[PDB]
Amino acid sequence: AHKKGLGSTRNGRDSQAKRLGVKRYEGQVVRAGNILVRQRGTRFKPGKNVGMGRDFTLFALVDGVVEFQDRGRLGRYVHVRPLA
RNA sequence: CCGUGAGGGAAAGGUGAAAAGAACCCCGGGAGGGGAGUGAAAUAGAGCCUGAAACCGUGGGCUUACAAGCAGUCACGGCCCCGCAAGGGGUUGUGGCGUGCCUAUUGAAGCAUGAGCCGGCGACUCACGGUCGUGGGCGAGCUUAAGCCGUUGAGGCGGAGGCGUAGGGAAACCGAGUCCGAACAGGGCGCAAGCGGGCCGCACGCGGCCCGCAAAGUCCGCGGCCGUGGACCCGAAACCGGGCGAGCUAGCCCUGGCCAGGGUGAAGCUGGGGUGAGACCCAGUGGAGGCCCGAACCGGUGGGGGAUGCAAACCCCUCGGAUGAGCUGGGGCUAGGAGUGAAAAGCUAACCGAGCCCGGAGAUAGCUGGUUCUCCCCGAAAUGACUUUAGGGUCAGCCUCAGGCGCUGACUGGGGCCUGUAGAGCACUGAUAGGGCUAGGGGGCCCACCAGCCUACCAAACCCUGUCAAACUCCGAAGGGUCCCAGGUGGAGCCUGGGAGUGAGGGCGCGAGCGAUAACGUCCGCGUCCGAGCGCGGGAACAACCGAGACCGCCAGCUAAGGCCCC
RNA sequence: ACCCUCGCCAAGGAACUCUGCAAGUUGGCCCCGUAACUUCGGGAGAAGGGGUGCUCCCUGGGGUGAUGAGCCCCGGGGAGCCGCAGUGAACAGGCUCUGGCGACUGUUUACCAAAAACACAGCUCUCUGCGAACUCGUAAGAGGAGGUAUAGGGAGCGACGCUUGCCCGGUGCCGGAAGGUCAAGGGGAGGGGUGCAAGCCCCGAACCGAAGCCCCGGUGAACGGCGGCCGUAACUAUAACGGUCCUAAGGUAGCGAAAUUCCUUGUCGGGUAAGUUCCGACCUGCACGAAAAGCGUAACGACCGGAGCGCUGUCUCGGCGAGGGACCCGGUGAAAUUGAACUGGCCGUGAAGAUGCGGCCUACCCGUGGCAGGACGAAAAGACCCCGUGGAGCUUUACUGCAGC
RNA sequence: GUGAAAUACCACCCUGGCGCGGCUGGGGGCCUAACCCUCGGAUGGGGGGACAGCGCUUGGCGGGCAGUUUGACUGGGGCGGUCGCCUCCUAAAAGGUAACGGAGGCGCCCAAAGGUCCCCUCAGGCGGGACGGAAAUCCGCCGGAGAGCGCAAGGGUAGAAGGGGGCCUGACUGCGAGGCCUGCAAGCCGAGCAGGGGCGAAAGCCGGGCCUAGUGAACCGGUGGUCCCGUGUGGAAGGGCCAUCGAUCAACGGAUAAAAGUUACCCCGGGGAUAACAGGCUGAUCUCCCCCGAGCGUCCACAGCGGCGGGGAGGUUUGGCACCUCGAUGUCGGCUCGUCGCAUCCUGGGGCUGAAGAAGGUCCCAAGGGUUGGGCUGUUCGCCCAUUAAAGCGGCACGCGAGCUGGGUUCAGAACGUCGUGAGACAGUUCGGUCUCUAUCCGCCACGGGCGCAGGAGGCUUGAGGGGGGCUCUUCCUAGUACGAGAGGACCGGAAGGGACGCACCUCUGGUUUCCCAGCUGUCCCUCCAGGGGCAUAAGCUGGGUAGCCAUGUGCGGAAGGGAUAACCGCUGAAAGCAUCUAAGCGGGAAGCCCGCCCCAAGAUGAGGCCUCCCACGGCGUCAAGCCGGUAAGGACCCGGGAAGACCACCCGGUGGAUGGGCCGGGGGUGUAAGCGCCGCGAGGCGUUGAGCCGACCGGUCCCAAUCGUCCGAGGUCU
RNA sequence: UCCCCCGUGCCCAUAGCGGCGUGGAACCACCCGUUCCCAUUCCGAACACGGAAGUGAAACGCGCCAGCGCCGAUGGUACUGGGCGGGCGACCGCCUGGGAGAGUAGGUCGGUGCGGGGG
Ligand SMILES: [Mg+2]
Ligand SMILES: [Mg+2]
Ligand SMILES: [Mg+2]
Ligand SMILES: [Mg+2]
Ligand SMILES: [Mg+2]
Ligand SMILES: [Mg+2]
Ligand SMILES: [Mg+2]
Ligand SMILES: [Mg+2]
Ligand SMILES: [Mg+2]
Ligand SMILES: [Mg+2]
Ligand SMILES: [Mg+2]
Ligand SMILES: [Mg+2]
Ligand SMILES: [Mg+2]
Ligand SMILES: [Mg+2]
Ligand SMILES: [Mg+2]
Ligand SMILES: [Mg+2]
Ligand SMILES: [Mg+2]
Ligand SMILES: [Mg+2]
Ligand SMILES: [Mg+2]
Ligand SMILES: [Mg+2]
Ligand SMILES: [Mg+2]
Ligand SMILES: [Mg+2]
Ligand SMILES: [Mg+2]
Ligand SMILES: [Mg+2]
Ligand SMILES: [Mg+2]
Ligand SMILES: [Mg+2]
Ligand SMILES: [Mg+2]
Ligand SMILES: [Mg+2]
Ligand SMILES: [Mg+2]
Ligand SMILES: [Mg+2]
Ligand SMILES: [Mg+2]
Ligand SMILES: [Mg+2]
Ligand SMILES: [Mg+2]
Ligand SMILES: [Mg+2]
Ligand SMILES: [Mg+2]
Ligand SMILES: [Mg+2]
Ligand SMILES: [Mg+2]
Ligand SMILES: [Mg+2]
Ligand SMILES: [Mg+2]
Ligand SMILES: [Mg+2]
Ligand SMILES: [Mg+2]
Ligand SMILES: [Mg+2]
Ligand SMILES: [Mg+2]
Ligand SMILES: [Mg+2]
Ligand SMILES: [Mg+2]
Ligand SMILES: [Mg+2]
Ligand SMILES: [Mg+2]
Ligand SMILES: [Mg+2]
Ligand SMILES: [Mg+2]
Ligand SMILES: [Mg+2]
Ligand SMILES: [Mg+2]
Ligand SMILES: [Mg+2]
Ligand SMILES: [Mg+2]
Ligand SMILES: [Mg+2]
Ligand SMILES: [Mg+2]
Ligand SMILES: [Mg+2]
Ligand SMILES: [Mg+2]
Ligand SMILES: [Mg+2]
Ligand SMILES: [Mg+2]
Ligand SMILES: [Mg+2]
Ligand SMILES: [Mg+2]
Ligand SMILES: [Mg+2]
Ligand SMILES: [Mg+2]
Ligand SMILES: [Mg+2]
Ligand SMILES: [Mg+2]
Ligand SMILES: [Mg+2]
Ligand SMILES: [Mg+2]
Ligand SMILES: [Mg+2]
Ligand SMILES: [Mg+2]
Ligand SMILES: [Mg+2]
Ligand SMILES: [Mg+2]
Ligand SMILES: [Mg+2]
Ligand SMILES: [Mg+2]
Ligand SMILES: [Mg+2]
Ligand SMILES: [Mg+2]
Ligand SMILES: [Mg+2]
Ligand SMILES: [Mg+2]
Ligand SMILES: [Mg+2]
Ligand SMILES: [Mg+2]
Ligand SMILES: [Mg+2]
Ligand SMILES: [Mg+2]
Ligand SMILES: [Mg+2]
Ligand SMILES: [Mg+2]
Ligand SMILES: [Mg+2]
Ligand SMILES: [Mg+2]
Ligand SMILES: [Mg+2]
Ligand SMILES: [Mg+2]
Ligand SMILES: [Mg+2]
Ligand SMILES: [Mg+2]
Ligand SMILES: [Mg+2]
Ligand SMILES: [Mg+2]
Ligand SMILES: [Mg+2]
Ligand SMILES: [Mg+2]
Ligand SMILES: [Mg+2]
Ligand SMILES: [Mg+2]
Ligand SMILES: [Mg+2]
Ligand SMILES: [Mg+2]
Ligand SMILES: [Mg+2]
Ligand SMILES: [Mg+2]
Ligand SMILES: [Mg+2]
Ligand SMILES: [Mg+2]
Ligand SMILES: [Mg+2]
Ligand SMILES: [Mg+2]
Ligand SMILES: [Mg+2]
Ligand SMILES: [Mg+2]
Ligand SMILES: [Mg+2]
Ligand SMILES: [Mg+2]
Ligand SMILES: [Mg+2]
Ligand SMILES: [Mg+2]
Ligand SMILES: [Mg+2]
Ligand SMILES: [Mg+2]
Ligand SMILES: [Mg+2]
Ligand SMILES: [Mg+2]
Repeated sequence: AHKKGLGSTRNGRDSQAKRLGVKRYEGQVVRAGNILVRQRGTRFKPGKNVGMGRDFTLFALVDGVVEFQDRGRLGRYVHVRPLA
């Protein structure tokens, strides 16, 4: 029988997964309120017809379609062009 | 029958209508038989109706001493037996193929569990509630309970009462509304039920009778599941109550008995010495003692033997005590958290860390085991979250059934983005070898403070050449995710409800961790098989490797993997 | 064959083995003669020897008679005889030296432990003033005890000898009229509910209210604690000597690799040809120590160790003999176990150890006496281990109660 | 003047103390009459005495007792660690994703670090700069973000979320379309409407904070409001609703308001879901060999060695894993009995040597056979003693407990040290402690029975194929010679002895010999003396002792010899005009291999061979047995026996006979019988006398017994 | 329509940085002042106001260059959906789709709408 004293650790704790990311991709029809993106920082700037919540939480406020737009060094966006 | 006792507690029924129960003869000591006789029957002949199976025999048919096996099965052949025949029955000589049943498991022929064999007993029920479903009755309603009257396998009556017809509010309360609110803002519960439709009074009107069974419910029957009950059956170690036990053992009380023979020779006495008397020294006597040796007796030291024993503690040899804290008969007392204990938790009626019996009692058992007829359709799980949870559970995932919805499913084509792995690359964060240049610092020529000069040492920052990274990224695929439009009629999908089981997984491939890039290792990810395909072919044999999804039959055909010299 | 119980054995003589386990040796009686040590009783059966039959002769005591003979009972001296052998058979200690542990005789785990365990005389502490304390019991009552401090109860140690240090901080026990806190109850400033009111109901601050704990002193043959760390003497080492502290204080004597020593077969010495044991020492005591006593001690022990002598079948190393079985016949006639069996070897393979798969090898059918490697042989639903929100016994400054005070 | 502060006088009061008095409490003392105890029985006398006892109630102490609690995870369990939340990675470019994987944080804080309006832009690099480090604050360029943002990390960010200033409190109330996330309930984003506000000219923005941790369901209660309910009525008490409070319920989905240990005195239910043994897988560790050649070896890498490092094999170590076995796979050491491997301790062959010889070293070939006795410890192992040719290393469930032992270890007792308050405990010690007559199958050793072997018999045989056995030392002669300065000291060949072992044997030596002989004791008996018998073991004791069986005793054995080979050494010889053992062909060469030697053996169904015997159909089916009863050669049965033997078998006899028993002779053992005579008082001693008795052995002799008989068994299938 | 300038957006480096031109007629800026609205942590620097002598110096606008920055092929690899194989293993190969990053050739000192003033 050999079980010499067994060492120990500690750094064995992690955090809960937050399921962040883009929740609605361009072309998708969305009602007002539908929280499109749900990032942490400003990865995606609020576009026309879009609203930013406490946590930069992007959400549409107009019943229409979705669509992004890369402005280069101006940061990406995500406006919901109205179903006109 | 068992136990001292409380108490436990069996087994065992059948001649025949009628004893008519077998006179008598024969073998025999008898038993038992053979005749005779009774009877419808005696293989109804006496523990006798019927009398199965295991088991034991006698006779016959086939067949066996060079073969080897989960005992069979498929194929021919021989012998025997039926029938006219075709055909069939029994046996088994060769050949081919073949890893018991149950259980439990990731996995069993398994050298894991259970079973000697046969027969008989042996486990998912019942009551009342609940929830679905279903066969009926009546339905803006339905229905009685106790009890009464009747029957004597006759039903009636009985509206107390219960559900249902209004939802809301914590409530007062209001009401198709209501609750929060100041609010005709909002919002949470709520409601908004006709008719597929024959007929027909026979208004150019459908009334409304009718209808499914609803608006819509109830009642009764049946079935599934749930709750409370022992709630599928068997099983604890234990807990508690009332009793029975000291004829075993422990301790004390009373009253009686037993201890061959020897050995040793305490104190005392007496005598002789002794001295001034004494002490004291000698003998002698004496007969003390948890004294000695050793039978009885009481012990149980070592060894052997015994080990389904002579024996549930024995036998043999050898040992301890043996006038003592000794041994022993009879009569008595103390007992279950109690007694007793020269103290081992010993002993308390052959298992005492808490006696035995009966009772609570069918204790509880998230554990183990077992769970009995046939066929047909579908068919899992071994994951996640939480759990005094981790071999148990609740919800979800996956299975199934009923009803509803009807192209929405998996998969695929075309669009649009979402992303930072592979790879690569240093621009960031760090790591990097050498070289250049160059703050310093050893230190060096030193004209000595004013700098200075040199240095195959140390050495920043910075540039050049070479690289490194899961927690680096200037960059970045393949793919993957999702939405839209299209294909796609599948034991596809979606919605509502009834029944689950599963929450130990395993091997292989690939992508990571751990490990020591060891493990038939371990932990996740996708996939796939096994599981449940220990069904079939290949791989010598072999759950998961290659082939391939077994409804049944065929003395037909083409193939798969793998093969094509013989086996 | 083998097993039991018994007999003998050449040469050796413990080389056997955990161990002289077993067996043998020795064994009665008489006479010589016996060591250390000692509590002067012992150790004494210490050891170590010698004698032991029978015949004849002589002779002394006693008991009974009678003082005599007989008959009994103890002796003393002489000669001689025969065996391998004279307690001629049976009953019948092997001895010694040295340690440990208990004093001694004794008691105990009925059925694996007889002991260094219990007990024990003796020592100390403590309670009890007698309706004693304590024990049983609800109570009455009873034991204590028809006892009374030279008694009882409880506790530890355990003859005897020399002794039994240091620390009272904490726990316990004894004593304690300062103080802290604390129950019922008392007391009621003040406040409340209702009544038209008198009222009737309540709440409630000061303050007064027991043991208890805290506190203060004592107490060790009360529970207990006695670790360390620095400095220091004519090499070196050591430290009589000083200092230090979270605690209260830091091991006095005596013992010591011990029933205690991890390192360890410590290191010296002894005994042996050779010694992890043993004996005597040293002291680095992992982790002795004074009454859960320290250190000794004659005597005692079916206790445990180590050595010698003796003698052996223990062994080298077996042999033969005997009897009771085993074997065969007649009689009688069990058992655990058992899925069924038509039950072989090797390499493999397989849930990792197959008579049963594969390939090969071997192999006529059926018994009888033997052996014990396999049938993961039998027996017992592993006593170890883990699991179960299983169970019991026991402990305490775990919780919560209760008796008792 | 001193002091912090001033004193004559005047007061209001405070501190503490003493008196006399109300309020409330304590503790004594005396009394007797309740209660208690006592006196030769007492309506009474003593003693205690309102205490004690006893009732109700307060608080206390309280393992003496009772009921219980003492978590989970976990590469077994325990010990250690951990348990909720946040960041990054692992995570395989959506989301999610595990491990006792890798690395860090949280259990707060801010009234300004909040709302809004208006301004401002950093860090560093290089210059130049009073104290000024290498960053204080300045000035000038250059600098898109590397600074800053309360704290971890990440994301984000100057077109501000950063830095400053002004008013402010939206860190609102009533709501809340629509979503993210999700088992449950929780978490999260939030436009928009209403009420009443803040800042801005206005557009507008404000329902805390750049963002992601800073947290806790329910239950039970507290405090404000509510006016909702309030037990006949009214009011109250008490609830409800709204708001808010008390959680290291941190084991962080939270069992009770309330909880630790121990068991070797232990018990049940389960598990090979899970540890200890053995096996299995693996091979880090272990053992072994190989590659490289620093560098040692006077010189020289490789005689012998081998730095740093590298590649392997084995599966005997210590482990890892947790795969069969927990309705049981007995565990260390010894004994017994073997058997295998070779990585060889000895012995046999051989290469190189830093090999003169002798003795070594090293490597290659080679297990055929060997591989000692003791002291110590339970030991394995080791250390010693004395030897040896050597005192090999491993495997077989660390071989072997239905084979033995039980000394070590693991049950109950007891003690030491030590840990614990304790009960108890300790890979610490110490003494003690029940290891189960029966073998069914396989396997193994032996012995039979049946049938077969294609006529039946009685003999003798061949040997396919098995088994046994294989050892080694010393001395002498070659020759004190080759070799060697010397000391020492061989090969090859040839002898004689040993040791262990094996088979057989009993002449000898030495055992045993259970009644062969003698001697002896006690007792009972026959028959009194004498002479005898039983018993004192299953021999009473003692001394002897044939046959048989035996070792300590005796004789033999290992071979010799032939053949093929290992390493190794060559001949001839190309490819490659040389060289080369190789490619073709040929040799030499081991205790090893084959055969030789001893033993078994034709169930060698492949059933063999040789010699000799007896042979016929006689009655009867499918006409050579497919058939019956006598037969034949022969064979059993039965009997007498046996150095044969458990039984069976095998061998020898059976009256034509020496088989056993007896009798006779001889061996052989006892060691002078009885009786009688002589001497002695007697025990005894002479003599007759090597007498008597007398198993098995070597033989004679029909005296007794193997009387007499019976039953099987050919008639022999095919070209 | 066409050049120049002034405001504004889009594209977000081939849209810039840095050198070298040049421009003021107009617009713009610098300036002249700062009594007044308004100001600075202190400065009219910056905001702000009233102006108009001088100027293009600054700043800005518009050209020029490739050196830094940036952009960046084509080929060929890497890697990889899917399919099929090899090695004891560490790993690796063929088929079929997709297909980088670096590197090289080379590209660039912008393009462009709406409204104003002016030739
Ligand atoms: Mg917001
Ligand atoms: Mg009885
Ligand atoms: Mg008749
Ligand atoms: Mg009948
Ligand atoms: Mg009848
Ligand atoms: Mg019958
Ligand atoms: Mg054959
Ligand atoms: Mg045959
Ligand atoms: Mg099972
Ligand atoms: Mg399963
Ligand atoms: Mg089996
Ligand atoms: Mg089985
Ligand atoms: Mg089981
Ligand atoms: Mg079963
Ligand atoms: Mg049955
Ligand atoms: Mg049955
Ligand atoms: Mg019902
Ligand atoms: Mg039951
Ligand atoms: Mg009772
Ligand atoms: Mg009694
Ligand atoms: Mg005595
Ligand atoms: Mg008597
Ligand atoms: Mg005995
Ligand atoms: Mg015995
Ligand atoms: Mg015995
Ligand atoms: Mg036995
Ligand atoms: Mg005695
Ligand atoms: Mg009891
Ligand atoms: Mg009872
Ligand atoms: Mg008692
Ligand atoms: Mg006793
Ligand atoms: Mg007791
Ligand atoms: Mg008993
Ligand atoms: Mg109990
Ligand atoms: Mg009950
Ligand atoms: Mg039960
Ligand atoms: Mg049950
Ligand atoms: Mg359950
Ligand atoms: Mg199906
Ligand atoms: Mg359907
Ligand atoms: Mg479609
Ligand atoms: Mg698509
Ligand atoms: Mg990479
Ligand atoms: Mg389906
Ligand atoms: Mg699981
Ligand atoms: Mg698992
Ligand atoms: Mg699991
Ligand atoms: Mg696995
Ligand atoms: Mg693996
Ligand atoms: Mg499947
Ligand atoms: Mg399969
Ligand atoms: Mg199978
Ligand atoms: Mg196959
Ligand atoms: Mg099918
Ligand atoms: Mg074909
Ligand atoms: Mg002898
Ligand atoms: Mg002798
Ligand atoms: Mg010895
Ligand atoms: Mg020995
Ligand atoms: Mg003895
Ligand atoms: Mg005599
Ligand atoms: Mg007399
Ligand atoms: Mg005697
Ligand atoms: Mg004696
Ligand atoms: Mg004796
Ligand atoms: Mg004693
Ligand atoms: Mg004694
Ligand atoms: Mg006993
Ligand atoms: Mg004793
Ligand atoms: Mg005993
Ligand atoms: Mg009382
Ligand atoms: Mg009395
Ligand atoms: Mg004591
Ligand atoms: Mg003793
Ligand atoms: Mg095998
Ligand atoms: Mg088979
Ligand atoms: Mg047999
Ligand atoms: Mg046996
Ligand atoms: Mg066995
Ligand atoms: Mg009186
Ligand atoms: Mg009185
Ligand atoms: Mg009185
Ligand atoms: Mg009183
Ligand atoms: Mg208790
Ligand atoms: Mg992801
Ligand atoms: Mg992915
Ligand atoms: Mg939700
Ligand atoms: Mg009221
Ligand atoms: Mg192994
Ligand atoms: Mg079993
Ligand atoms: Mg070799
Ligand atoms: Mg030589
Ligand atoms: Mg065995
Ligand atoms: Mg033992
Ligand atoms: Mg023993
Ligand atoms: Mg003993
Ligand atoms: Mg042969
Ligand atoms: Mg053969
Ligand atoms: Mg002889
Ligand atoms: Mg002899
Ligand atoms: Mg002799
Ligand atoms: Mg007699
Ligand atoms: Mg003889
Ligand atoms: Mg040549
Ligand atoms: Mg040759
Ligand atoms: Mg030759
Ligand atoms: Mg044969
Ligand atoms: Mg033959
Ligand atoms: Mg023949
Ligand atoms: Mg004869
Ligand atoms: Mg004769
Ligand atoms: Mg003679
Ligand atoms: Mg003779």
